[PDB]
Amino acid sequence: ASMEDLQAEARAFLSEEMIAEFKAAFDMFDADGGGDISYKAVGTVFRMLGINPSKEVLDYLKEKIDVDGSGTIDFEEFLVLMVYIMKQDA
Repeated sequence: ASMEDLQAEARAFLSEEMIAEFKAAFDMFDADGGGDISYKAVGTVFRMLGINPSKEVLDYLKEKIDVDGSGTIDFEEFLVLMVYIMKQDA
């Protein structure tokens, strides 16, 4: 599914308890301090919440760092990444 499709699916596939939980590690790692964290920081979010991402996904944030320079990712992007992570999880 395309990321645009994942946007809509994210809140429907995931639970409210889930999106609120992922936000916990996200909001504490606020780089811009408004709805955005660093791409390098988001990788740690998974580790703190006990989530194991995929090597291709981990590479996905890193490549974005080089394109954005600042290195910031939105909550939507962050939370949308979780969709496929959970689909392949367990």
